Amino acid sequence: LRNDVERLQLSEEEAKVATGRVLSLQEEIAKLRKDLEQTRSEKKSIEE
Amino acid sequence: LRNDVERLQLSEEEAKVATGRVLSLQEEIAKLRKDLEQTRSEKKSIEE
Repeated sequence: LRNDVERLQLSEEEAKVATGRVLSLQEEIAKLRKDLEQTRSEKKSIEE
Repeated sequence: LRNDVERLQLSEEEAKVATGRVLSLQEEIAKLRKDLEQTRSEKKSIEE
């Protein structure tokens, strides 16, 4: 049981790290989405 | 020790969920970057 506890703590550390990276990449995705929408609007306006 | 194992196994499940999420977010980052690049190129060509 102690060995299992140690291994799973070693796992939870990576759990927290991965959660933080997920949050960061989600924010980056949101920023990229707004940038893409703005570029699409510019392209459309140039079209008209 | 059993309580610790159960809690840390839940955290390990969170680790797996975060790994899947980070992979999906990386894929969406690539997709957004590609869409932005093509939209920029199209708008530049239309403007020219």
